[PDB]
Amino acid sequence: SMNPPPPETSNPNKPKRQTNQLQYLLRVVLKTLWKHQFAWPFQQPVDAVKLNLPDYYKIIKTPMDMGTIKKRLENNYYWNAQECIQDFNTMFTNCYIYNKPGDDIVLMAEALEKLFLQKINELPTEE
Ligand SMILES: CCN1C(=O)c2cccc3c(S(=O)(=O)N4CCCC4)ccc1c23
Repeated sequence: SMNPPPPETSNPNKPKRQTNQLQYLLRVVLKTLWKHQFAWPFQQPVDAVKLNLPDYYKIIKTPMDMGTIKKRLENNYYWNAQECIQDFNTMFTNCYIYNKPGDDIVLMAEALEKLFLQKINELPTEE
């Protein structure tokens, strides 16, 4: 039983920008989701060894999680808000792929995804 290396949070050869929207994605969007009662399963990479989900990384090949997202934001990893929104989308999609409608974890993800969409419906203007 082996977890893979977690996604990178720094990369010196990737272009980065400090954007008004990206600051909002950390200050408001991430930080708010993080405090939700259903946030905890998503706050770190899936440890398939601890959770005894040995088939997880047999199935999920582009893992993502809010802890990785938060580190990427704090580390100025992204060029634009769409890159970071894509990571959120990968996180939710992975959960929907591995699990089935009605599972507790899927109900948690559905609730978080709706809050996430509410929060990104309106982003600060790329002044
Ligand atoms: C979001 C990533 N991710 C999955 O795809 C997934 C599948 C089955 C269980 C779990 C757990 S758990 O065991 O702590 N759990 C919390 C609620 C249900 C059970 C935490 C995080 C998980 C899973």
